[PDB]
Order: sequence, then C-alpha cells, then structure tokens
Amino acid sequence: QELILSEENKTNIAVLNLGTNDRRNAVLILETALHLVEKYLGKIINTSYLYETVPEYIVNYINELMQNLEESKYEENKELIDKCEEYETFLKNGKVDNSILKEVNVENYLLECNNIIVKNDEIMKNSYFYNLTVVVKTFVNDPLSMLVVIKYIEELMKIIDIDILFFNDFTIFMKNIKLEKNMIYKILSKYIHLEPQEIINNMVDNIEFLSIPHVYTTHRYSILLCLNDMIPEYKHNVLNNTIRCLYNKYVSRMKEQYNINIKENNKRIYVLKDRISYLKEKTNIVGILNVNYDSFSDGGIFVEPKRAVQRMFEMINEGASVIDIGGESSGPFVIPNPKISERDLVVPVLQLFQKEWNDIKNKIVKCDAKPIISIDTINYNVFKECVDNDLVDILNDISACTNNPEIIKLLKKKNKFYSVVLMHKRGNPHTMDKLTNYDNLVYDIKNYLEQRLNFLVLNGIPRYRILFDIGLGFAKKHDQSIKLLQNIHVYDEYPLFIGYSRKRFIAHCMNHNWMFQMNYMRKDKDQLLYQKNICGGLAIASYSYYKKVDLIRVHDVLETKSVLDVLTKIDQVKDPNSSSVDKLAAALE
Amino acid sequence: QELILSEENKTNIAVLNLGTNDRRNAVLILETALHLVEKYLGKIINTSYLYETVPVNYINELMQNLEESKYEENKELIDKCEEYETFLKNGKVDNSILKEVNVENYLLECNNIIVKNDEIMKSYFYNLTVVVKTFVNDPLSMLVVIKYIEELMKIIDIDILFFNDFTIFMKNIKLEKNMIYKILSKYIHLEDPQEIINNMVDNIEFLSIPHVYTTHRYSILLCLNDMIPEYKHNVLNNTIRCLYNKYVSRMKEQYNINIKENNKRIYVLKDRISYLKEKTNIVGILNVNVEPKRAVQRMFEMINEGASVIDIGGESSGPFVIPNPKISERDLVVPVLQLFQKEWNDIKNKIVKCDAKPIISIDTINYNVFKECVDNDLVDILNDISACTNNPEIIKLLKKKNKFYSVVLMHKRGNPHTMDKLTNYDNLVYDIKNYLEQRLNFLVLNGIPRYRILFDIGLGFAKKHDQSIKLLQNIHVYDEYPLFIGYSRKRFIAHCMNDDKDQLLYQKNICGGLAIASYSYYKKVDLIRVHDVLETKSVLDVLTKIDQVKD
Ligand SMILES: Nc1ncnc2c1ncn2[C@@H]1O[C@H](COP(=O)(O)OP(=O)(O)OP(=O)(O)O)[C@@H](O)[C@H]1O
Ligand SMILES: Nc1ncnc2c1ncn2[C@@H]1O[C@H](COP(=O)(O)OP(=O)(O)OP(=O)(O)O)[C@@H](O)[C@H]1O
Ligand SMILES: Nc1nc(O)c2nc(CNc3ccc(C(=O)O)cc3)cnc2n1
Ligand SMILES: Nc1nc(O)c2nc(CNc3ccc(C(=O)O)cc3)cnc2n1
Ligand SMILES: [Ca+2]
Ligand SMILES: [Ca+2]
Ligand SMILES: [Mg+2]
Ligand SMILES: [Mg+2]
Ligand SMILES: [Mg+2]
Repeated sequence: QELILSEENKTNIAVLNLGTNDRRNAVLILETALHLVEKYLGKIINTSYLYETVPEYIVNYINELMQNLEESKYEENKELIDKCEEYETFLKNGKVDNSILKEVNVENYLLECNNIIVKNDEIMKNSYFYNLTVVVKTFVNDPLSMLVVIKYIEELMKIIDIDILFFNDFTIFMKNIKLEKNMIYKILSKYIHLEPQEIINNMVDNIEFLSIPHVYTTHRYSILLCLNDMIPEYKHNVLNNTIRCLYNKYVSRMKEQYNINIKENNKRIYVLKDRISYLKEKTNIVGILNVNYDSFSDGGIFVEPKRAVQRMFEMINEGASVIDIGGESSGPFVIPNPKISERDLVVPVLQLFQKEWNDIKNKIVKCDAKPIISIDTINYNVFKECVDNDLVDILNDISACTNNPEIIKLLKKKNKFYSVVLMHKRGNPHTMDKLTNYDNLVYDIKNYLEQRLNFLVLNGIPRYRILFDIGLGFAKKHDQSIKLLQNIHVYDEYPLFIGYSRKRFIAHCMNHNWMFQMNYMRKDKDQLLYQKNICGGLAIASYSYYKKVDLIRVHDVLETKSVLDVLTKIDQVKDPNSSSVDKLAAALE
Repeated sequence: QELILSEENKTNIAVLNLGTNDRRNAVLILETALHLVEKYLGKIINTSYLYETVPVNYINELMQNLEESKYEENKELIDKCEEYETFLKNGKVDNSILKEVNVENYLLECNNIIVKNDEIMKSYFYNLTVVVKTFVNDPLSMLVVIKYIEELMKIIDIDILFFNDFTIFMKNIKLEKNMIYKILSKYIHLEDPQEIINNMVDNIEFLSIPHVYTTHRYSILLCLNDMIPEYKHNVLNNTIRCLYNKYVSRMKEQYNINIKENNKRIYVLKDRISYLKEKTNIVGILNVNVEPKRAVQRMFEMINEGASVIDIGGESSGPFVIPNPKISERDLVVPVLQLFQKEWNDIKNKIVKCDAKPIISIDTINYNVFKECVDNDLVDILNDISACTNNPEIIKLLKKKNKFYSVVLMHKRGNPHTMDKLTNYDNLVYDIKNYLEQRLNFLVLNGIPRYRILFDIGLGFAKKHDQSIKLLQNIHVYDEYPLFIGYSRKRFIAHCMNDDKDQLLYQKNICGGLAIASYSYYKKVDLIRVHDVLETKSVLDVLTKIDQVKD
C-alpha cells in the first residue's frame, strides 16, 4: 500500500505472455504491445517464437495511436548489452530483495490456482490463439503495479491479453482486489507522464486478483511451449521441475495418454516482413540482384539502375517472394569496383524500384503482391539510409552482425521491427578458402548461429524475426558444403535461409535450352558447365523442398519456381488414406 | 528295366533351380542354361527374378555346335497351359514311373542328408528358378539330361525342385554308362559326347524330389515365391508364400537380421546385372521424325551426357500428332541404327572404351521394324507402348536360340487421336498396375524371363493431368518391379505450374521435368526416359553426392 509508490530505483525481472485471437493482424497487434512494453515497462531481453495455438479442449487506428502517446518517465536507451546480471540472477535462484507484496506458501498457492482452474472448467461446461512470451528487465516495483500499467497498455490498444507469468522468484496469490481510481492514477503517474481519463474507469474492475506465477503457467501447453524457447532451465519454487522437463512431459503424456501429437496444431511462426509464415510449411525463393555483377560483368563501367529494376520486376514475375539486393560482392577472389561505393550501387536502384512500384493504381485489384526486399550488407550506414527511406524489409548480414553490432539497433524503431539473416563465415573472399579447419563442422556452425541469436534476442530483437544461414562455400571445402547440406536437419527448429546457387561445390558433385544468360560469349565447354551447375542447383532446390528449408537464395528464379511447383503438386494428395483404401479395393477385386 | 525308355509321349511339369557363383558372367551362364533347357527339356512357362544371394567365351562356341534335340520347338503364343494348372492345384496326374516314398520316410531321409552336410561345412550366388513343361518321362531321366547340360557348359548347378506331385527318395543310384547314353539318345541326336558320359557316371548318387534343400534355402523360397506362391506340395507344411513369409519373420525375430538386405533382386537390360532400385538410369530420347548423320551424332552426344540407354523411335505417339506420309517408320529408324552400329565399330581404335556401349531401345509396336532390328543386331530392347497387345506376334522376336531381349510394357488406351477421351478408370492406380501384371504374366507364360520385363505406367497416355500426377504420387506400388517412366516435356508438367515466349514455356517444362527426376531418384525409379540428358544427369549426380556419407 505504502511501499508500492516509494521512489527506490528498483530493477526487477518479469516474464510476460502476449496473446491475440486476430489472425490477419496477429503480427501488428503483438509487435505494438512489444513496443508499448519496451516504452512503459523496461527492457525486453528475451522473446519466444510466435505460435498459432489451438486451446486445450480441442482497423488502422494503431497507426495514429503510436503517433500520439504519452512519454514515459523513464530513460529509453537503445545501447547494446552483452549480459544482464539481474537476468542471470533470476535464471539461477540468486538472492533477490524480499517481495514488497505479501507472499503465499507453495501449498496455499497450488490450492488457490487449482480452485481457479476447476472454477473456469465448470463455467465452460455452460478460434486460434497467437502467442508470444517476453522477458522484461523492469523498473516497476511490483507485479501489482506492473499489472496496472499492463491494463493501461491493453486499454490504449482499445484483441490483446497481456499476462504476468513470473516476477522475480515471488509466490503471490491476492484473492480480492478493489483499487480506487485514485490508486490507479498514482501507480500510473509514477511511471507515465499522464495527460486520458476515460481509460482509468474501465480498469477499476479489471483486476480481481493477482496470481504469480500465473495460474495457467503449467496448465496451458501454449505457455510451456513459449517459455521452453526462452528459459528451458528455469525452475521456480512452485514448479515440480524445469520448464524444459515440464514441456517434455506434457508432450509425451499427450502422446501416451490421449494419443495426440500436440505439436500438430501448435505451429511455430517466423516473420519475414509483416505477415505470419508457418515454420517449415513453405520453401520461399529469394531472387538475387548483385548490382556489381549486373553492371560490370558486361565489361562495362557504368551502373544501369533501370536494367537493375527491370530485373527485379522479372524475378517477381518469375515467382520470387523475396529479392536480395547487394552492392558488395563476397564470392571467391572478387575485387570490388573501388571507384563506386556500395551505397551508390544499391540505394539508387532501391529508390527507382520504390518509385516504379508506387506507379501503380490499385485499391483492391493488386495491393499485397509486393515482394519483400532484403539487402545483402554488413554496413551500418548503408542499412540506415535504406530503413530511413523505407527501401528494405530484411537485413542480410553475412557477418552475422559481427562487422558492426550497432547495425542491430537499426532492426528496431518506435513502431517497426525488421527481420535479419545471420550467416556463418570466416575470413574474406581472398582468405576464406583456407579457413577450413573445424573441430566439429556441423555443430560449430550451429552453436555459432545460436550464440548470435542469443545476443540479438538479449538486445530485444524478436526471436521469430531471426533466420539462420550456414554459409555454403564460405570457408568450407566442397565436401564440407555437402556435409552441411547432409546435416541440415539440425535446423529443424529454426527459420533456415541457404544460398547454394551457382557455387563451386555444385560442380564438384559432377562426374540444350540454356539456363545461363551469357553476359559475354562463352565457349561451348563452359556453357555446358554452366548448364550443369544451374541444373545441379535445381537438385538442391528439390532436396531443400523435401528438407523444408524456409528460404533459398537463387539466381535462376523461373527454373527454381518450376521445380517447386511440380514438387508441391505431387505432394498435394486429394485423399490421405486413398492409397490403402484403393489397395484393399483392388485386392477385393 | 526299360520302362524308363517307354515311348509313351507324356507331358509333365518340372521346377528347376539354376545357380552360379560367377557374378561377372552370371547372366550369360544362367541364360545359356535357359536356352539349353528350352532346347533339351521342353517349354519354359515361368521364371523368377534373378537374385544375388548370400548363402568365359567358349560358351559362344558351344552354342554354335549343339547336337539337335529329338523333340520339336513350337513358338506359337499360348494363353493357357492345362498341365500347369493341374500342377498348381494338386490335380490328378499319371503315376510316377519311379518308386515313391511316403512323407515320413522322405522327411527322415532329407533330414539325414542335411545333418550329414551341416557338419561337413563345419562368395555370392546368382539364382533363378524356372517352370518347364517337359517331354521327359521322369525326374531321373531329367537329371541325366541336366548333367549333360552341365557338362556341355564344362560354373552351373541345375537342381530339380519339383517334378509333378511326386515324392521320391532313391538312395544308391548306379547307372551303367550305356544306360546314360540310351537316355541321352532318347532326347538328343548324339553325333564330343563319349568322353563326357563317363564324367556323369559319378554324378548321380541319389535322387530326391522335392529337392532336399527346397524348404531350407532362402534363395530357393525367394525364387519360388515369384512364380508359384500358392503352391503346396504334399511334403510341405504350408504353401510357398507362407514358407517364404515365415522364413523372413523368423530371421527377423530370431536374429534381428533383415534377410532382404543381403539378397538382392536383379533385372537385366542387355547382358549385365542391374540391382533393382539401386540406380536411376537415364534413357535418352531420339525422335527420328532428322538426317541419319545428324541423328547419329545426337546419339553420341547423349552418351557423353551420361545416357545409359538410347530410345530411338520414328513413330510419334504424342497427342493428336499429325503423321508423316513421306517416309515409313522403317526408313526413319533402321538407317540411323545401321549408321550408329558402323560408327560405334569404327571406334575400335579406342579399345579401352569397349564397355562404354549404350543399351539401344527401339520405340515401336511394328513387327516388321523390330524384326529387321533384331536380324541385324541393331537393338537390345523393345519399347512397346502397347505392352505387346497390338501385335502379340512380336513377343516371339524377344527370343533367339542364343539370345533374349528385354522389353518395356507400357499402359495406354486408344491411339494418339482418341487417347485423351479414354480417361475413365474405376481404380486408376490398381487398374494400370493389374493390367501391367497381366501383360507380364502373358510374356512369362510364353517364356520371356521375368527379370527382363520392365513396367511403364504410360504418363500422358489416356490420363488427364491430375491422373498423371496421381500415378506419380502412387509410384510406390512398383516397389517390387523394374520401373520405366517417361514424363519428359509432357503437358501434365505445364499443368503443375502456378500462372521467345514459347521458349519460356519450354524452359519451365524442362525444369518441371527435373523436379520429376528428383522425385524419381528418391522413389528409386529404375529408368527415366528424357530429352534433356545433360540436365538430368546433373540433377542425379548432385542428389547421389548428397546421399553418399564419407568419414
Ligand atoms: N499474473 C496475472 N496476470 C494477469 N492477470 C492476472 C494475473 N493473476 C491474476 N490475474 C487476474 O486475472 C484477470 C485477467 O483477465 P484477462 O482479461 O487477462 O483474461 P482471463 O483469462 O480472465 O485471466 P488470466 O490472466 O488469469 O488468464 C484479472 O482479473 C487479473 O487481476
Ligand atoms: N532333385 C535333385 N536335383 C539335382 N541333384 C539331385 C537331386 N536329388 C538328388 N541329387 C543328387 O545330388 C547331386 C547334386 O550335387 P551338386 O553338384 O549339385 O551339389 P550339392 O548342392 O551338394 O547337391 P544337391 O543338389 O543334391 O543339394 C546330384 O548329382 C545327385 O547325385
Ligand atoms: N545470406 C547469404 N547467404 C549466402 O550463401 C550468400 N552468398 C553470396 C555469394 N557468395 C559466395 C560464396 C561462395 C561461392 C562459391 O564457393 O562458389 C560463391 C558465392 C552472397 N550473399 C549471401 N548471403
Ligand atoms: N515407354 C515409353 N513411355 C513413355 O512415356 C513414352 N512417351 C512417348 C511420347 N508420348 C507422349 C504422350 C503424351 C504426351 C503429352 O501428354 O504431352 C506427350 C508425348 C513415347 N514413347 C514412350 N515410351
Ligand atoms: Ca525500454
Ligand atoms: Ca522348347
Ligand atoms: Mg489474461
Ligand atoms: Mg537462368
Ligand atoms: Mg545341386
């Protein structure tokens, strides 16, 4: 009552659940809440994947809302961290200050939660969910104050359900709560510069009780599923075991006891731009536009932006979902044009593309056929000018953001998040072919990428926006490139982006309507070799399709799309039991 | 003492096992034996696959100087064999001229031979069974003739597994060398023979029918299961199929050994062993419908691009195709094939590439065309898109005195103009499969080796696009059979796609076919018939490389 509003500069760890039932807008809704959490509550230092969830039993006013928000009373800083001691403390069970709110014991907690569960069960006797967890390092003093601010956040969004799953190591159950409008105003005022009055009203009745941990933490698969991504090793006093063990037990008991595969209807989601993609449900084509190549393979000396943009339109028409544009070549032994800059190679092209795209009259005819744009850069300044001018959706960083970790701050704005490809390499175009010694090739690269994701996620990059790339041909011998492909299954839990297109390791596999469009006249021998190389990669397209690789980065968009279209058709069975049924019918003659 | 040489012309049914241990020449050796069986013993009316089982050129001369049989060789096609049906049931047959033993005695004497052998014992075998409708009076006469065949071949083991419904165990067989001569002379115009008979005198110690090991060797049951799965001899507990099954299940549940792992089914394209399901072979298409010289360099191009087989045709069978009144099928294909043979032989210079010779396949349904091909040794394979139903007489051309040819049997209905309308099937996948099986049964009854017959579902031929796809989706129904498919550049590919502008459609088609090549690789299709050989080879090499695990 008293210590709730004391001016003690406190640092706490809370774990939240963010849920919505609105599919079309699931991303916008949940990311808006992420922003409001970052703004009003503290620092997001962990996230789970996004998930489409089936429950246990079985407009654009946000835009304007974001423009006119009350400033926080706390400093926002986008600075990078490589660790967070209070988080470390929370994950172990290190000594933390005693709860200012009154705690219950374990047994009393479990009885109160069970009561809520049986009570909600009963009421029910008389939709898809979209879910994400977050860990917040928070300046709010207690879960009751936090819930008040969360209730404010919900109301601001005018559809969204934000729950507190954990708050430090506290065990709390507060049975009856009637906060006067007076009290709400004072909690809010401690954290927000308040203007605005119509909101506090709805809030009064909304907080009936407080349960920490949340009543449903152990009961809802969808929560265990999300927590398992973030904090698998966490054990709270109330819990029988670690998050991971509880998660695994839930899965195997649904199998053993009810004959259900609980994974079937609880789908991991990743995000490329602003829409839901179901992990492993589609192999997307990323069409390659290398401006250097496109311009100077000629033997020419001038960039040709119009030719560049034409090519971008061609690849869209050929069925690319993403275009990857770059102006810094990174293939073996390539010296760049040292006279024209990366920025001048790509930005004009992207600017012209934006202009041509916009020169289209549509209101319901053709509005969402826009390709996602990826920029192959490691360069902060280039990426910054692109996002400032809305030229791109995705950072493709072949250094996994180690060239300049600050580029990571650019993947976040007040209202926008951007997705990012992290790739493994060693060395540069001139050195990489000799940097080939690995203790454990497959796991070294996996562990490297996971460490990078952990770093991005610590810095509040949403987990579902980070894609992995093993970097074929980049400090790998041909046999190693193959081995990475043979062992691609190790990425079955992750959004996977690969680039094999026209690389040397394909030719190493080998013992006419030409698919290589010659830039200069080639010999017959070489045309054949190019043909084999492009066809060799269509083999990897097939392999990728069957391995459920999420994105493939290719020069030959029409060819690749033709392959994926036929594999998709063969896979779409009209009736999934017809083969046994037809067989039995034939035996019965 | 001579009821054996009785002139009562009889028709019996015998089941033989042919075995060799020479892998490199297994086909030549076993097929040599088949020829000699057809010549000396009667008519082959059933064969198993060839199998590799875990337990040189004087032949060419031999085949040129054989003594004639005294019995006739009739080639007319048959559709039924009464004696065989009698044998498949345990129908009533004439009493054995050799004295029979009962089950108990047989089982006792067999067990005696096995145990005596188990302790004597304390490389791969190539095996094949055949059913022979035989003019030989009795199993002992047959063994005499068989030992002669083995001696002629100078390497080969030929056993009598069954002979009618007889149960026989004869212990201490001594045959005077004059009696062996007399038996031989009853079936063969003996014209060297006389320093061969003396070898034989040692050989026949005893005669067991069924053969001692019939029910005890997996390799035997494996072959018999192909031919006569439902057959139950008096002296056996269960039918062939049950004995086979209860040997696979025993070996799994008693040893954790998959017996199928070491025992490989074989098919033959030309003259070498192919392990079923172990390679996706490329068949390059040559449509001569094209000037001979050009056609032939195209053939050489395709070999160099990695085609195992070249399929030449001079009759288009694609939809609504306009025929050529100007030049006959014969005049299109035969000169090309003649020039190829000549051009290939002129590369006798590069003697080191004498085994790089492609298998040649002719896409025809026309007896006259095929007859000219085989007479002039221009081809190895008949690709008959009618499954040999258009003119069944062509089946007679798949055999010579010292040669067998392989055949692709394809399913279709109607003709190029009507096929698009003949699209109603009660059970598309099983109708086509059953049809191909019926065709195979007809050829096998007619003495075509089972292991030389390839199945083809006929994509695009009396199938709507979705039906073509459905066949592909359900290609696993051919897991037991050598499978040949042709998808290359067919309309159904374009139908999969989402939606020099014709060269756009053309490229999509080629690329869509490369997807089917990938699918086929993984489904272990034995042969794929394609236009774009370099492209297909590139796909297969990469997929193969990915499958190959190193250290
Ligand atoms: N940890 C918690 N987080 C959020 N609400 C909580 C918590 N503990 C108790 N509550 C209470 O539960 C209610 C939250 O209602 P909400 O609209 O989020 O959906 P619900 O399904 O009814 O509740 P819950 O959040 O318990 O699942 C409020 O009355 C709130 O006081
Ligand atoms: N049904 C039969 N077929 C072949 N040989 C038989 C048969 N019954 C008995 N035999 C005898 O077995 C001999 C076969 O010896 P072979 O050189 O084939 O080696 P094996 O495998 O030890 O013999 P078997 O074929 O009897 O198992 C014949 O010469 C004959 O004495
Ligand atoms: N995310 C991502 N993933 C790639 O795989 C990639 N590749 C290139 C091109 N770089 C190479 C590297 C190696 C080779 C060879 O060995 O042939 C060729 C080209 C550029 N951007 C890329 N971006
Ligand atoms: N064994 C065999 N197997 C084939 O599949 C095949 N196809 C053709 C060519 N025939 C067609 C049929 C249909 C289509 C279409 O729908 O486009 C095109 C060509 C010729 N010989 C063939 N021989
Ligand atoms: Ca913040
Ligand atoms: Ca005969
Ligand atoms: Mg709630
Ligand atoms: Mg191309
Ligand atoms: Mg023997």
